[PDB]
Order: sequence, then structure tokens, then C-alpha cells
Amino acid sequence: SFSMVTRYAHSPEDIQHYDTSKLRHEFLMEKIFNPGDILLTYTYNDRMIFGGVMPTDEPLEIKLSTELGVDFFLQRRELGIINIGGAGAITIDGRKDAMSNQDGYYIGMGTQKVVFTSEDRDHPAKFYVVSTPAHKTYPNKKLPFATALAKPMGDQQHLNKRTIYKYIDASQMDTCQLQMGYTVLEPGSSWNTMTHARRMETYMYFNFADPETRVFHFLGKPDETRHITLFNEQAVVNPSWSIHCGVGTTNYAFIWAMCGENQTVAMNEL
Amino acid sequence: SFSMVTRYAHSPEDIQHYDTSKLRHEFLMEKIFNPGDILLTYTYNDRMIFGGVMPTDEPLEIKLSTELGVDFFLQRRELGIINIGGAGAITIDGRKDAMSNQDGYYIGMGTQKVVFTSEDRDHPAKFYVVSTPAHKTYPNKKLPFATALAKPMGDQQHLNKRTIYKYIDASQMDTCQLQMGYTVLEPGSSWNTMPAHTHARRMETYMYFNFADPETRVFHFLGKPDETRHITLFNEQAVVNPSWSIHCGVGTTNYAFIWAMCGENQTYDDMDQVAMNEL
Amino acid sequence: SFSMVTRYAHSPEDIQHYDTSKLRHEFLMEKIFNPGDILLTYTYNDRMIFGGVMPTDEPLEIKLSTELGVDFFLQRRELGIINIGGAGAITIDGRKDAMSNQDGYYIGMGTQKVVFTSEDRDHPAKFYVVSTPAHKTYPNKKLPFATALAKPMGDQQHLNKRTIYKYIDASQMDTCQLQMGYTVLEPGSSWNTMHARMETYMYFNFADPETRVFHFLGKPDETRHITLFNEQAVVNPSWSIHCGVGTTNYAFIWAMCGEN
Amino acid sequence: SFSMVTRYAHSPEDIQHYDTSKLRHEFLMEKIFNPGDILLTYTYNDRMIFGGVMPTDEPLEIKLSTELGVDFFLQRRELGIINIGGAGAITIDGRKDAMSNQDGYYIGMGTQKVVFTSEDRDHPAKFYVVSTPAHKTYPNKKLPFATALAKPMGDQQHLNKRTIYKYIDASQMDTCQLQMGYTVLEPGSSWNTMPAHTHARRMETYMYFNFADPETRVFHFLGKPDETRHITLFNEQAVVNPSWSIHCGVGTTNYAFIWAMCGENQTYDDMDQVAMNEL
Amino acid sequence: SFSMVTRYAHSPEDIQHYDTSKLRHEFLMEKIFNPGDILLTYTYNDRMIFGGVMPTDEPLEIKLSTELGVDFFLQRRELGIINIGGAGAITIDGRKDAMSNQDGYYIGMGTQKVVFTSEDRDHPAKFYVVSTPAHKTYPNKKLPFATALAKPMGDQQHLNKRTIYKYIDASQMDTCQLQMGYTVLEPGSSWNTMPAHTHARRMETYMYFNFADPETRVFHFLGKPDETRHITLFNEQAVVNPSWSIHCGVGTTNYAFIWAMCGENQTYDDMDQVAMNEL
Amino acid sequence: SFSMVTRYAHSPEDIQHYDTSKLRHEFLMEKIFNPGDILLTYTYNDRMIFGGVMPTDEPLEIKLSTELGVDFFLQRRELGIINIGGAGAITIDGRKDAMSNQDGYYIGMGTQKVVFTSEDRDHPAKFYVVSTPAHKTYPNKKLPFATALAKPMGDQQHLNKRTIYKYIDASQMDTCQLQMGYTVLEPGSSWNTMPAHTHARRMETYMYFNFADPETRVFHFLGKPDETRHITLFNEQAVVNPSWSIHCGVGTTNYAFIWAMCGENQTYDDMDQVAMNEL
Ligand SMILES: [Zn+2]
Ligand SMILES: [Zn+2]
Ligand SMILES: [Zn+2]
Ligand SMILES: [Zn+2]
Ligand SMILES: [Zn+2]
Ligand SMILES: [Zn+2]
Repeated sequence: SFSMVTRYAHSPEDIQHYDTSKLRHEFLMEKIFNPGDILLTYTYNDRMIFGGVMPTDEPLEIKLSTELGVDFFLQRRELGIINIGGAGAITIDGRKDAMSNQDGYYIGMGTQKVVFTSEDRDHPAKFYVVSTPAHKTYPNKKLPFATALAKPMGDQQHLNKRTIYKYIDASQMDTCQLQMGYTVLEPGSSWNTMTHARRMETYMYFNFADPETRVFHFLGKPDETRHITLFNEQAVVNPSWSIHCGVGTTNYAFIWAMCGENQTVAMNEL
Repeated sequence: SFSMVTRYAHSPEDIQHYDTSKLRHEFLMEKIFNPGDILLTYTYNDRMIFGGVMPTDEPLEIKLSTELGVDFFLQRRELGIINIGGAGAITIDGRKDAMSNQDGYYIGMGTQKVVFTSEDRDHPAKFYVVSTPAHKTYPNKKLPFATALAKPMGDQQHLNKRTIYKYIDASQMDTCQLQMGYTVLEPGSSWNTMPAHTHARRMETYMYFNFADPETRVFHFLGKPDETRHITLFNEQAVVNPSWSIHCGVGTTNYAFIWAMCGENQTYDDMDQVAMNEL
Repeated sequence: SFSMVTRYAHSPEDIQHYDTSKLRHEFLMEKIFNPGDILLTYTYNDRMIFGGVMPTDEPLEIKLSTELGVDFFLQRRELGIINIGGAGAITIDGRKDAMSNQDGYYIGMGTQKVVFTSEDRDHPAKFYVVSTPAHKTYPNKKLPFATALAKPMGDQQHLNKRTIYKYIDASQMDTCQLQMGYTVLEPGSSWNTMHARMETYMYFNFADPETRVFHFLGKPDETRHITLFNEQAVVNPSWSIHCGVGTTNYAFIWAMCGEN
Repeated sequence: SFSMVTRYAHSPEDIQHYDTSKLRHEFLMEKIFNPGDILLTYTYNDRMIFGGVMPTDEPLEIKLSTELGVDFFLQRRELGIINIGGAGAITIDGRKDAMSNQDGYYIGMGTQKVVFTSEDRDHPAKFYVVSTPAHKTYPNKKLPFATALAKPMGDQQHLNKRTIYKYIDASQMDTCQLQMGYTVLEPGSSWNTMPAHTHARRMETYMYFNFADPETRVFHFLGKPDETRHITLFNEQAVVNPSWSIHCGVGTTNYAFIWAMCGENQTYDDMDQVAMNEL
Repeated sequence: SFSMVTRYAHSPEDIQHYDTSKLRHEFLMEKIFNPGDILLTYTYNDRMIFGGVMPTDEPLEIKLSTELGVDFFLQRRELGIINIGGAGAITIDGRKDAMSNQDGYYIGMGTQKVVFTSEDRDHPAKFYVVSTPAHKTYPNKKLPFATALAKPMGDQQHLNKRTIYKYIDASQMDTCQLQMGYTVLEPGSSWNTMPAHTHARRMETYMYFNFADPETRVFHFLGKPDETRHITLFNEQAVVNPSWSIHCGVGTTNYAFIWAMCGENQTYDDMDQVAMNEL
Repeated sequence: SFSMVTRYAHSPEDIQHYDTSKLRHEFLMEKIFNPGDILLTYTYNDRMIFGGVMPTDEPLEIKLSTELGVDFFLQRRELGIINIGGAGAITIDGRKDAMSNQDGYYIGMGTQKVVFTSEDRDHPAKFYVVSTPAHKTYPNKKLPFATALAKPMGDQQHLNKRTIYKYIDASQMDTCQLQMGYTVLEPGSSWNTMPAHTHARRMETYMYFNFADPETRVFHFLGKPDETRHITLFNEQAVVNPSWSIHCGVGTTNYAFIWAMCGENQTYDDMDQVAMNEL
């Protein structure tokens, strides 16, 4: 089936008395990949659309045209995709392109038809998609995981030994506002980003080491923080006014997506 | 003489128990033009910046560079100007251009220096500015009030007899996401946008001015269609209408207002019309 | 076909956090005229009773006795009626009196039987009634629309060109507490009333079927609003302003009481 | 040295979450008698005025004229007076009448000048006044304490052995809407309105005084029968009980209180008794 | 049936805006004696367990072993019993002891099996039990009502004429932290603990019973001395009083109540007594 | 410079709408060791007293007698001490005993005088004290760090590699209701109590210190298992965990913490393990 939900924006003052269940409602997407479904969220935090498409038997396309006041999905929007699942393919205005595990794609404004397929149905592909408003059309570009540039950072003393792969980066590509990346924490480290008011971020956590892994994501004003506890393959959206960092009981990975009006804190928490 | 304040976005459920003072603070810009000053707002409703610059003696320029993460103000933004005051002038990267009353200007992305001047100091120009994030450079275009096309609408039976001027309209011009217009109500009429609407892919800012006599007040309605609130406006004040909110107002006398809109599309037939069954 | 509900009084700080649904409940009488029914409100704002009686086949009378601790309705109360519907009649302790459209009546304390009938059932009379505590008997009096003094007021620039008709006015009549009038807004005007020692407004005669009236209440610096359909009523406590604006013109009946 | 404060009416739902401090503010008059002052409350509970006048050197009169939309205080109001203090005298449009301790007076509508004096300055008179809106003039009547009819009731088992004095009673005199009485609790018993009640067409105001010893306290109960609250009282304080509320009290020792009532009917049977089933 | 509910502790500031229904839930045990049942509360106010045991046909035992992290109920706890019902008996490690009406028993730490029985089924025994954490074992002691020491106090002037019985009193017996007593009010008096107090290193639980006639009600007051609340009680109900709280009551008629106390000391001198100036 | 503050208990429902600032106030002791000072808190969770003693020039004694209703501090209480600072000494009923870093002491009920000294003033000793109510006197015992039994646990995959030292342990010594231990996390590990739990018959207090670098912070979690909150801690701060609450923490680097436990059972077996499904 197809489903897209709408979550509004808030101020720090609004959430200050939200309980645990409300925080989950306004800031957490509890399900992203369901076999045969397209699950999306529309957040008024800069009007990002994010979610997953996991085709099994029929090929799937994001069919929203009139819900956005445009003739087709990408008439005034750009799209970035990373596949965290099995062998699949996306075919763009008729031209098919095979996407391996952890391969990525950027599709620019004005692309008329984008269709997601899975090769193996019992081990389907999991396309994590992020779309943002766009005013200029830029060229489409496949980002093989082989050629994604790896940057090791962190250390063991600070429990943040990870590897950052830059996928959709302004120093390597032209896009309108959208930036995506992918961070793998090495075993024995579980800590990420440890406020920009001119942009915002959304994190999608996955690849939990063992099934009993949980992740604590922190959000809020630096001196008034809250947390949201995450299972595997869930995503949390961070407003501009909020810090964004997390801890896990073990290591994990996550895809981050960023937008705002440009493309470029301290230690006093609570 | 330069000030920019920040207002956040909200959900309908958030404002549901705001008292009057909270409502005014979160949605109303109480002062826009002060002689010699630049007064602006940053709303996280689609990151619009709006406000006024009113040059008297020295020219003024909106010098936001690093507060926005860019090298100059308009490095990733477009700009629209309407002059509601006296004879003034704008100089754009060295090129001077005279702006009489009700003249308007569109400035495209990448324009590096925009400097506002007034010709007569005792009757200064009142530049209402509206800026929105932009990704494509479109050409600058002065919108003379003479050549603004007038469309009369409304009637006396419904108290909405007015004349609409199109200033920055998608059917006349290329812009990234920004639209502006100017609506003047005739005497005896005081109702705007009355069959009311909500569009989910755009948002609007109303700036009320040209009040008839000094005791005029305007009641601006906002909120979900079945849970509406109002804010009482004096002359030269502005209201931010989030997408989930209706936007309409009535005055004790006639008035005028400039509306500025932005969002992810610019098509006008993307609205949900609100039937007259509301609250 | 008889109903009387009870609404309490509030302070300004009490209503400050009412949502619209609560504001509607506490301050708005959503239904007044239903054919064959008597619909009333009892407000503890000076203990006014207001409502409607719309007789169709059988005659109607407001038979409150022990609910007010008295032997008959008007034992300690005065009553005012305006008929906004069809040809009707009032029978007062046996004497029948014909009431045309927009005719009015004052009924004083001690009157034991007041009985409402309509001539044509298909076009029934719409009796808007208002009762207030009373201590002195004043004579009953028919108020024909012909004899009500009209005062034109307002202008077009301020959108409040109207005509005020006085029916129960202290300068023309004796009553204990009660004052009633009738205001008609001219086409093209919609603003009305643009006091601490209370008023109740009943709006009707909406020009077109999509007409609405926004009624404002609250302390002058902290105002709220209530949206009204045709033939609905709002009660204004002494501490509140009284204002309304409509998408078109309309008419409304006002009833007032207090200490002067 | 004159004061009148204004208290509004509430519903049961409104007060349900009042703390102790708000409950006192909304329902309690903490000071009533001050030498040389007139202290009043105006409650929108049937628009009753109650308070005290205690003259020492200069004689006092309640000069509310335009504050009530009338030419003089009693142009549309009734007045009931009881003196709980020293020997004094009140003069009515020129006629002087000496008022001893526990004497009472009823003054009808239209009386233009009422002046309260104290005879001994060091032991002054305490005039507790209660005024209620009035439409008919009824004759003035001195109610000497000698000639007031007493009725003893209650028993020792139920701690409510008392004696009731009727002062302004519909069965002994005509008044517009006002009724007053006076209850003295016997030693060893302290409980008033013991199976309590709610009349929806009348409201009552109780003023407690004559505490046995200086540390006596009275706990006055008010509220809906299933949601009750209480207010802790010192000597010579007053509490206002809405129509929707029960009204009863118990004290640590004996005391006395005068009660004043009004509404739309002067009938004593209209009340709803409450079986002892109440949270 | 066996039933034990758990109530947490609160601060003064927490209850300040409780409505009536909440106050009942957090502080009142509405049912204690039901034939054939064991009804208990565990309050995080010093971890007191109190309730009733009412055997009718089969004998009853409080078999909390692993629910408390111990091998048997009294492994780290002491127990106090007063019988307010018919002739019964309790069996202690096989040893039976007859308990008449109003007899009391103390059972010390380490006692492994305590079994409650009733002689007459149609008139069953009502064992009010209070168990408290204990670290030192003291000998078990039957406290007969005949041999209970009586102390009359109070008078009729203050409506508190009563007689106090000592049951578990640190001056006649050794216990770990538990003290129980029994107070009966005379006819014509209905006030207990009236010059009231707050001891900060101890807390009390009051259980009201023996109401005079079936329409008796008792108003128990609790809270910070300046922010007082009340709870209306029926017969055979109990209230839990936190350390920060005053505790007292008034009844429409006379009554009786058992009080149980624990804390970190057993000195009756440690109390911050409360003068009548402060609610 | 003696200071003891008093904190009350709360129910899970009470804290649910606390902001961060209330949570810090209700649950966190932000300063414990100040040179020359005794800083303690009194919590109504089982009436634990904990805090710090840091003598510089003068020896220090906890001089609480009438504040607790007893003749000397430990008249009805036991005491646990761990030294986290420089070389010091404590003298117990006259007998002096030198206490080096990480040494510990148990002082039982009835000990009359306990006097703290530090040897080097510029590097004073840090006596972290925890006191608990007691009913039986047990012998005093020095718990040297040399003879403290070390138990290594955890792994690197789960980031909880630590060493648990048992100081006051039911399997090595008799105490009334009190356990203290010590946990040192190795470099690269930060999670403590990650197989998490709640015990309903006792409660724990965590005091975190020895942060690796000055920018270390520890996030301590508390609340019902499905409704968790967190508190951010600096070095040498303490958090109080009610029985209904989970207690576990994670840091940006490694650290150490002392835990103290008390309740009605000393048994480790009695915990409800909370699985990894929690919010
Ligand atoms: Zn960031
Ligand atoms: Zn619009
Ligand atoms: Zn008015
Ligand atoms: Zn009464
Ligand atoms: Zn006590
Ligand atoms: Zn634990």
C-alpha cells in the first residue's frame, strides 16, 4: 500500500512538557520498511519527505502529484536515495540502473518517472528516500558504495570510533539544499555528534549489532534535553533549534539527511 | 537601528490554549517601520524574513552575512520590495533606480549589494521587504505601480468591494518561490479573503496599512477552520499564517494590505476552500 | 418539547483558557426555535431566563412552578415577548391578544397564565421571551411595531448604518429591571455596538443563508469570539464588551438588566 | 478609609483546582471591621453588598452614588444592619435612632441619607451592613434584640445545640429579596447547617464572630456535595456561598454567626437536603 | 480473597492541585474488612503495611514470602494486631491464643507462622494488622484490653472529651519502630489531635470505626499547616498521614480510631507543634 | 558550614511533567565535597542521609542530635563511609584509625562519637558518608581497599567492561539494611547497569566521580521503564533512584561510581529484570 503522514513543527517551549508518548508521536517514525509498501513522513521542518520503499512483487513508484500541487512528484523537488537492503534497481524515465547494497542515487528536479524494483523478492531491496523542495534542476548521479569516500574518525577513549562515508556532499556534487551521508560505528564505540540554526537534520538508525540493541537519541535545547529510545530501522527528525546526538548499548549505523538555507555549540548540557 | 527577531513554527494543537498575549507574541510583528531603523522577523514558517527598512539621512542596507551562513545576504535568497511611503530610491550593485509611492522591486538570487535610499527626508520611503530561500538566479525586475494590473472584485452586499493589484505573480514573471500582491478595500468594505482557504504547500504573511482614520482596528482571523482565534491589529503591523491556518480579517473601516506567499509550489488553485461552516 | 438548561457565571480569568467548544457551551444558546417546543436558558448572570416558544397545533405556556420555588411562573418575575414569526396570539388570564410579526408585549409580575398560540400552523409564530426577577407589579402592555420609536444611527464609512427600535425602554415605560430592543442593520453594514452596573443578544434575519456573525466577548484587552448561525443567542456578562461583525447584514434582539 | 472590592461568580468546574490561596481570595473577606473605615465587598453572586462600618471620631455614610449608576446608594437597593459592637446611633434623613448591641435595622428603597455614628469612641459600634437590589419600597423597621424571636434546636449528641434569632424574616415583615438571621452555638457544641443543603434559587453569606476564646477557629465547608472544599476562619470574617454550593461549618469551640440570604424566592422550603453521602 | 495495593509517597507540592477523587485514591483505604478476605495497602511512607483480616469459615494467613524478597512475611518485619470484631484467635508457630474483642497482640521479627481464626462465623473477628520493617527481634506479647492502661483527656468546652488506651507504647514494651494506640471519643465530643502537630521523623496511619449512628461522617484534615485539605470518611476506613502533614479530624457525632506510628525515632517529644494562627 | 537539605518522595505519575530544572532539583545533589564543609541531604526514600565530609584545618563531626529526635547521630542509625580523597583519619569513640584513599568503614548503631580528620590539608580527604536507620547494633569494621574483593565483569562489545568492589556486602558482614559497593569502568567502556532492573523492596543512590577528562559527562536515566527521563551529571554528583525507577547511566568517557542500597530486604535475588523493550 501507500501511506504518508504529516507532522508539524514546534518550538522548544512547546515540547518542554511533552511526555514520552507525545515525543514519540511528534518526532519519531516508528516504521520505515514494510514488504510491498511505501511509507513516508511529511515534516513542516523545512518540508522534507523521508521514508522507505521496499518492493517485492510489483515495482513501486512514488505516485504523489496533486497532493503537492504539482504535475509530478519531482516537478519542484530533488530526491536522494540510499539502499540499505538487497539487490534492486531504479529505472528513470525508462533507463534502468542496478543498485547494490549501500549504493546511492541523487535525482534532480524535473525527473518525471522514477520506479523502484527488487531483483530477489525474498531478500528485497530497501530504498531509503529523502526529498526536499528544489528550484534548479541538477544532473542525476549514481553513487556506488565502492567509490564513496571513506573517512575514519574518532577513537576508543571517547567511544566514537566510526567511519563517515560522504554520499551527497556539496564539495563533491551540485544539489539544491539536500545532503546525505552514512556513518558506521566500529564495534565497541556507540556515540555520534559529541546546534545549527540555519539548517536541520534527520537521522535514520539501522544495522543494530544484536537484536537487544537500543539507541538513545537526544534532542532539545542544549540546557533542556529529552531523549527518544529507538529500535532498528526507525528515524528521528531534529529541528534547527535542537542538538542531535545519540548513544547505543552497542554499535550501529545511520543515514543522516540535512537541509536549510545554507550548506556549511559547546559543552554546557542541562 | 538593525534588529532581527526569531519566531518558531507551531502545530494547531500547540496554540489551542495560548492566551491573547502569547498569540500576539508568537504570530504578530508589532513594529515594522521606525525612522532610521531596519526591523525584521525570521519565521521558521518556510524561513521567510520580512520587515521594513526606512531610510531618512544615511542609506541603509540589510547586512546579514554570517548569521545566515553565507557571504552576503542574498547569496542564496531572493528579495521583493514594495514602497508604501514617500519618494525613495534603491541602488543595486551601483546602479541607481528611483522608487515612487507603491513602486515595487524583485531582486534575484546572487545580487550582492542592495542599498535603500529616500529622496525627500521629511517624507521618507517605507520599504517593506520580503526574502525567501532561493536556488536559481532569476533576473531583477522593477514593478511600477503604474503598470500593475488592477482587477476590481467584491460588492457592497458582502462588504468585500476591493481592487487587487498583482506585483510578483507567477503568470507574469519567473521566481523561485516568492509571490506578492497588494489589495485595497474601497470605503464601506472591510472584509478580505472571506470564503477562506487553507493550502498545505504554501504559507502567507499579511501586512496591514493605510487605515482610514486613526481609531481603526483590524481583526485578523487565524487557526484551524473549526477552532479559530483572532489578533487585533493596528496600522502597519503584520501577521504570519501557518499553512494549517485560515487567514482572513475584517476592519472597523477600510484599509489596504500587502500579502506575501511562499512554499513548495506557486499554483493558486492548490487551496482547500473552507465552506461557511466553521467554528 | 419543553427544555430549560442551566449555565453558570464566570470571571474573566476563568474563560481565559476555554477552547472554542467550551466557549460555545458556556456562552452560546445554539437552538431557540423548534416547532412545537419551548427552549429556555437559565443563566446565573443576574438570573435571566431567555428562549423561544413556537406553538404549532396545541397552545403553549411556560409552566415552571417548583423549579423556581414559587406557585406560578411570574409570581416574582417580569416578562417581555417579541414575535419574529407568523401571525399569533397571546391569552393572558383569559383575555386573547393578537400578535402580528415583530409585535411585542410586556407582562408584569403576578400574571398567572400566559398562553401562546399560532394562527397558521404552517407559518407559526416565533415568540422570543425574556424573564427577569421582579419585585413590583407593572401593568401589561402591548408593543406594536407601528408604535415603536425608531432611531437611525451609524454611517457607511464605519459599516454600522442601522436602526434601533425601542420596545421596553425605561423612558417610555415602567419596568423593574428589564429592557428590550430590536436592531436592524442596513444592507452593506455589519458592525454592531462599535457597562458594568449585563446583556443578551439573539441574532436572526441573516441576509443570505451563508451569513455568519462573529460575536466578541471578554475583557477589552483579552478578547475571544463566538461564531453564530441564524437564530442563536449569546449572553454577555457585565465585565465583557459587546460587539459583532457579520459577513452580511443581519438583525438582532437585545435584552438587558442590571442595577440601573 | 473607604474600600469596596469586587468578586466574581464561578461554576463548580471553575474552582475545582483552586489551591488554598486562590480559594480564600475568591470566597473570603479577610477584614471587615476597622476603626474609622468602611470595608465592603461586591459579589456578582446576585449582586450583594456586605461589609462593615465602624466609626470612631467622624460619622460615616456609604456614599456610593455613580459607582452603581444611581443618584444615591439606596435608590435601587435594600439595606439590613446589625450592630455587633458598642453603643452607637444611626440617623435616617434626619431621624436619629439609638442602636444597642445586637440591635438591627431594615432600611427600604428610596432612603437617601443614612449616617452611622459611635457613641463611645474607645468602645465603638460595629455596623455590619448587607445591601441587596430592590424594586419596591418597604417601610423601615427597627429590630431590637429584645423583641427578636429565638428558637433553640439540636442536641448534645450531634454537637449542634444552638439558638436561632430571626431578624429579617418573610413571616414577620415584608422585604423585596433579603432575609437575615443570627445563630449562637451553645458551649460544648459547634456545628451549623448540619445536614447541609443546596438551594439553586437562593445564595447565602455567612459572617462568623464571637469566638469563645482567642484561638478559636472555624472550618467552613463549601462546594458541590461530591467535591467539597474548606476555608479556615478567624473571628469576624465572612464567606460567600454560591447557589450550587453547600454551606455548613464546625468550630474548635463555640461561636456565633449572622447569615444573609437573597435570590428570586423568599421561601424556606425550596432547598435540597443532602443525605450524609458526600466526598 | 487476598489483595494488597501499593500507594506511593508524595511531597506537599505534589498534592496542591489534587481534586477530591484523586485525594481519595492516594490517601484513603476505602475498604478494610470484608468477610473471608485479607485487604492490605503498602505505602512508601516508611513501607507500612496495614489492613484487615476477617476469617469466617477457613483460617487465614498473610503469606507474603517472595513478594517481599524474604522467606516468610515476618522475617524482617514486626506486626501489631488489634481485634475490633468478634471472638477470635491467632496461632503463633502452633501455639493458639484466644483474642477477645478489643484485645491486641504484638508479634516480633522472625515469627514464621501466624494464623488468624474466628470462633463465631456469623459474628466474625476483625483483625486490624499493621506490619513494619524490623531489624531486631523482641518477644511476642498479647495485649489484653482489660489490662490496657486508660487515660482520660479533654473536656466538653473544646468538644474533645475522650479516653486514650495504650496498646503498643515504648514505655511498657520494646518494639523496633512500631507504636499503636486506641482513642475513643465520648458522646458530645468529636475532635481529635486538635492542637495539632507535625513530627518530621515519624508518620501516622489512622483508622476510624465505631461510628455512633449509620449517618455519622468524619472529616479528616491533612496537608501542610497553611495549605490544608480534607477527606470525608465512612466507618471502617483509614487515612495515611505523611511526615510533612498535620493529621486531625471532626465527626458529626462521636467515633473511635486506632492510630499506628513509625519512623526513625520513638520520642513523642519530637514534634513541631502547630499554633492556631496558621490554618 | 554544615548544611543538610530535605527532599521528599514522589510517585512515577508526579514527575511525568517535570522539566529538566525540576528533575535536577528533586533528584540531584549537585555539590557534595567542599573544603571544610559537611554537605548532606535527607531523602524520604527510606530516610537515607548521604553527603560529603571534607576536613581541611579542623576535624569534623556530624553533630545532629535534636534535628533527628535523638541524643547523638547514630543512636538509632548505622553509617557507611568511603574515602575518595587524600590521606585522612577517623576516630571512633576515641580510637583513631588512619584511612588512606579508597578505604571504607562501617560504623554501627550506638557509636557515640565519630570524628573526621585529613592529614594533608592541601590534599584533603573526601569522606563520602551514607547513613541509614537501624534497630540492631552490629560491630564496626574497617573495609580496606587492599582487602576489598574485586570482580571483573562485562565485555567490550557491550561497552560495560568494569570492576565491582563489594564493601558492605551481606555475604561478608552483618548490617541492618545497607549495602555499599564501588564500580570502576575501564577505558573505552561507559555503560553501567545495562542489564537494567527495578527492585520494589529497596532503593539505591549513585554518586559519580573520577571522570577521565574535565569535559566528561554522565547521562543518568531514571523513571518507570516505559517512561524514562535523564539527568546530566558533572563530576562528584549524586542521583537518588526511587524503588519504582530504573537506574543506569552512560558517559562520554569512563568514570567510577559508588552505589548505596537499602530497603526492607538485603537480597540481590529480588529484582525485576527489565528487558530491552522500554521507552
Ligand atoms: Zn548538525
Ligand atoms: Zn492564502
Ligand atoms: Zn452593552
Ligand atoms: Zn441555605
Ligand atoms: Zn502525630
Ligand atoms: Zn538496583
